[PDB]
Amino acid sequence: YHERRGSLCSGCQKPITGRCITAMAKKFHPEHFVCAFCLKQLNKGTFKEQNDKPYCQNCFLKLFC
Ligand SMILES: [Zn+2]
Ligand SMILES: [Zn+2]
Repeated sequence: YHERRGSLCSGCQKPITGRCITAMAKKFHPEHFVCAFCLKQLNKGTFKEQNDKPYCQNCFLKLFC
């Protein structure tokens, strides 16, 4: 069986069995947590956020700078 809950991946509304990203309290499957700009892919390890949405540090560095 998985863990106790699994945390729903914001966007999937389904538990995250395995690694899990935690944004503004919103979770995301480590593969569904993408940049709210290019939507290519994203990781809390080095992402950024603006207007309440994720953005790769390179993106934020491109949008915010
Ligand atoms: Zn998901
Ligand atoms: Zn991006």
